[PDB]
Amino acid sequence: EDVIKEQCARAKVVAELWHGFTGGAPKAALENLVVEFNKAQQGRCVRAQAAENNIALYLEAKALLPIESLGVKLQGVNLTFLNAVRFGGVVYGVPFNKSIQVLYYNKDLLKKHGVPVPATLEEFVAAAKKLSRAEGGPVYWFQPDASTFAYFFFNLGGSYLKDGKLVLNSKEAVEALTLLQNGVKEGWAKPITSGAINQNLGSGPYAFSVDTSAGYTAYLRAAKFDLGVATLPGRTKGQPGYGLVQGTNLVVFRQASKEEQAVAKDFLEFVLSPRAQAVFATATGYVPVTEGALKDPVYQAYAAENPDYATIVRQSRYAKFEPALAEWEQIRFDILGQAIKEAILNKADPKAALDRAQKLAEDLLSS
Repeated sequence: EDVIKEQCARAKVVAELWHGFTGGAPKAALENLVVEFNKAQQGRCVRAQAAENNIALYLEAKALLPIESLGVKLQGVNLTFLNAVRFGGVVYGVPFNKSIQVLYYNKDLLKKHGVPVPATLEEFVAAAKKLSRAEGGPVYWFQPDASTFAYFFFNLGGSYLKDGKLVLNSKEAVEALTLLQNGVKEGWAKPITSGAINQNLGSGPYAFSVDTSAGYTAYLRAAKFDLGVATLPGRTKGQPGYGLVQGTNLVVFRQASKEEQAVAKDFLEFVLSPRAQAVFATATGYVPVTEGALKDPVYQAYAAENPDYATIVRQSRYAKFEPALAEWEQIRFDILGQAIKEAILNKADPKAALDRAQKLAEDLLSS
């Protein structure tokens, strides 16, 4: 970083790239890339700066440059990972896959009672019931939050937008939240209200959670049992269910010069190269965003030794993004997340809770 400093003082063309990385291995692994690139490019540097907010907020101004207009070729990119940085058909950022929803499970407890890993939503609910009765407590653990909702919503056929408008109270939403509530009422679903699911392990019998791929090593550390990772149960049986994918992006403000744009283009192409993607992913547990990364021997070798990581990557292909609206962080936490809490912990009627949520969301979005 002080190495990025040395490199940008000496340089005459400086391109500013804005990212949403906080700290830890991800920020380190990005800086690493900046350093490597700068060392190949004497006279011009990249400066990686942490952005304050998300891409919908910056795009409401039109504060960002279109990636492809810098001259960046996005062939080899898995296009499904651009869903959230695509606005009116134009790509405004190069994404990173911070996490994928996966099925964490207890291998020893499923074996103990002869229960196959569920491949469908209906086999999952049946497995939850059977193992709950067997162990005398609810074995499907869940945070009552928009992330757990998303999994059930997406795999009962739900979509957040209908003809461009946000709908929190569709029949798919009611059906999802009703499924979770009945899980609690029937003794198979355990709400986790204090700390991460992995911070609650050991308090009683656990069989499964749907939770972020980012929690992998924390699930490993806390599991006093053989930990499994599988793809998400879906409605039909020959493919994984949809999982929430969440993103950190790299973007560039529309002010930058031609010279700066040539540097940013070379940098973003570097970041998208197979070995850059493979080194970043192996260093961080992130999922690469290119098809080329998956054929890079550094990815291939890491995947070969880390079958739980190969499973996280297989899930990544069956990914949905949350809506790309400036207000979405607020709706997800203060409005949708509240209706979910209300239905799950205070026995609110699922329909009446999501109807109140819709009204509050329509109110916030029309201001």
